[PDB]
Amino acid sequence: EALPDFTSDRYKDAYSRINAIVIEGEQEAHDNYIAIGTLLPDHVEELKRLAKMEMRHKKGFTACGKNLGVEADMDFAREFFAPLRDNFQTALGQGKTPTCLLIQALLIEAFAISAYHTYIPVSDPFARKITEGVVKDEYTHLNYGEAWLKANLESCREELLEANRENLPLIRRMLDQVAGDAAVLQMDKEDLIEDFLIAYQESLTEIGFNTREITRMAAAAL
Ligand SMILES: [Fe+3]
Ligand SMILES: [Fe+3]
Repeated sequence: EALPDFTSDRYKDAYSRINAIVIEGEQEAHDNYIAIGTLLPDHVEELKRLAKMEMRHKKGFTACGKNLGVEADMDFAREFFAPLRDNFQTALGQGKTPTCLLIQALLIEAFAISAYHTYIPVSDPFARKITEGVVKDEYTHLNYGEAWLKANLESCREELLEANRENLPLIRRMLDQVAGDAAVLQMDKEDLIEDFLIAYQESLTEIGFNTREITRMAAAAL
């Protein structure tokens, strides 16, 4: 729990990768909400609003890197998201709204929430304020996904179980891949996992899944 030395070569190196992941994630989130507008034309003005929030998030996190004198490793970041991005693209192409929403509005928003929650107490004063701004918006995004999936659950149960089976392991893999750099940032991987699972389980509960269903799903991470 002691704060890192934000000025060290060790810290900056780790930050170059973690910062890039966040910046790429925010851009992809923008792109994803806009793409979901093609599937839900009647939601376009709300999705545009969510997409605009993501660009604000991206600008803020970009400024966090600049503030520490770090250059973001964007190639690393693009590779990091590729497996999940490919799955989102595949679902979009097939018109699989429930899967697109599970990927972006549940899994990724829960991952971000957990990351940002865990980062705040060990963040530098500039980044801390930016990150504290963003976490409220994550709940808005989660709530948007939750509401649509809740309203449509009975037509998409099976697809959501499939989407979870395929994509939850990818979040696990991402956590495994980021954990070393996150530890340099004084973030405990066990905190990241706990917060992610709590957020995701709470979203599934809101949508209408029962305890047994959620347990069977969280297990897919296997
Ligand atoms: Fe965001
Ligand atoms: Fe978001």
